[PDB]
Amino acid sequence: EVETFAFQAEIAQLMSLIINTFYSNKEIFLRELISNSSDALDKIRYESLTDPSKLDSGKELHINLIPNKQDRTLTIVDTGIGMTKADLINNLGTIAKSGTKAFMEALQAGADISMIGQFGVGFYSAYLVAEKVTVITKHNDDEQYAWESSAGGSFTVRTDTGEPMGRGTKVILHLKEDQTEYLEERRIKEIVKKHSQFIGYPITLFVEK
Ligand SMILES: CC[C@H](CO)NC(=S)N[C@@H]1C[C@@H]2CC[C@H]1C2
Repeated sequence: EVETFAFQAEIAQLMSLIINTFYSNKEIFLRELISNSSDALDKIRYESLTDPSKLDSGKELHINLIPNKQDRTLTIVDTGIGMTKADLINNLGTIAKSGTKAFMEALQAGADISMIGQFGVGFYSAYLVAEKVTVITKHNDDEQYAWESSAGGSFTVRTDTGEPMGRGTKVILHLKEDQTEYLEERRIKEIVKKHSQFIGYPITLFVEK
């Protein structure tokens, strides 16, 4: 059972800008998604200090980068707090409306797309390189869900039937045809060293066989 929702008008406007604007510094998407993973890991770690049972769904706190040349997908896995069903459909987009609005006013004032993280909407920079984004997430208080959007003004949410995650978020980027450089090992290493050298959790690059 799949439910289809419409993006909030400001978010759909931002996504259309991100895909259609000519902007060559696309590598900032990985910094934004790693920063998102670091924030999610900070939250579950903070919550576990007063309730250690929140780590029953997994003690390890890490970020995994998994490129797949065959599927042309770059996957970013974290064992953070995860996202509930209300997070995917309503609450996180509601928090993002103001940041989205301010980001586009800035872009009209000559600001750069690379400053998307300062407005707390850095996730949508994934569409700089991805034609479709699939998000598998599991929160301690909810079931495992699958969020997906190829932009165009709509996204889908469904209960995920695949492999159980325990807890965390998996961001699967279905890369555009001309953005396969982010499946290269040495390219991912350069981006992580340049943008994410100060993340307080282990970032592991999965080398393909
Ligand atoms: C980067 C912050 C921004 C705030 O809205 N996005 C987050 S934290 N999550 C989003 C909600 C849906 C599930 C993943 C995306 C789409």
